[PDB]
Amino acid sequence: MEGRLLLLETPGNTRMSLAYDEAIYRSFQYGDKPILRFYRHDRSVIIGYFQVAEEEVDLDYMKKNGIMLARRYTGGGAVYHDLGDLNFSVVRSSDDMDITSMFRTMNEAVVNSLRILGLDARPGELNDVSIPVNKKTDIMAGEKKIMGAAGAMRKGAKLWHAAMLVHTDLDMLSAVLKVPSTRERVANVTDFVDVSIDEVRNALIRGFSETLHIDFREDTITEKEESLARELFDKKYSTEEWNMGLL
Ligand SMILES: Nc1ncnc2c1ncn2[C@@H]1O[C@H](COP(=O)(O)OP(=O)(O)OP(=O)(O)O)[C@@H](O)[C@H]1O
Ligand SMILES: [Mg+2]
Repeated sequence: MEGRLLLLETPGNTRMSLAYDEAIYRSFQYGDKPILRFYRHDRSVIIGYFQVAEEEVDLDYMKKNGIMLARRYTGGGAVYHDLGDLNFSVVRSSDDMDITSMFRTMNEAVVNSLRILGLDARPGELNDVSIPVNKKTDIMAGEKKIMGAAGAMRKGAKLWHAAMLVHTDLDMLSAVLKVPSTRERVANVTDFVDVSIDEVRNALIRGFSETLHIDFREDTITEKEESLARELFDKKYSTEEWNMGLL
């Protein structure tokens, strides 16, 4: 019932940030304390594990506006992040491989969280990874998408991470990601309520704590975890074969 709240970031370096995630996920052993990580990324585009960089983004537009190109451990679509986006991930013990339940429980915690801020949201309905919005892995505010999520599961452990749009540049996001309006399909938490990043963070902290019945206490990353992260970074996340999609 005791948990770890990690306010671990790496702005300026999206690739190292993703490395931390896989690091806390891979070092984790069945029975450890649940982990809740909050973090942000500066202007960058993150694609899923099975994606092909040159199939969702124009490497040129990103070379022009200084958008970092990073690829994550989990599948799913391509997203645009900037400091207006509040990313967070949960790592806990797992006794099965049921993906549907993880997303259902996590989305439940997020809904309870935004309620606290007076924002009534709901999870998407469709079971289609290809469609941009209204997926069961998304959280909707009315008809607009405000949060996207992906995850992975292995024997004894599961990972779930999300990206919520608090005050992100919805135009820019639309411009960088190819789909085929999108702009008209997403929205920021602040379109509904005037709240800061921390307020949304503190809201989610209570939400996940109350929903999951886990007392998350601010903690720091461990040497073991930090080492593995540097490891994952140096040998994968900081390489082109991985970020392009060849590794
Ligand atoms: N920072 C963001 N947070 C939430 N949704 C976003 C963000 N940036 C863009 N989007 C919208 O969310 C979509 C994310 O891709 P997709 O719908 O395939 O799954 P996802 O699970 O939300 O991806 P993530 O898990 O967001 O990489 C984009 O195509 C876009 O329409
Ligand atoms: Mg999603």
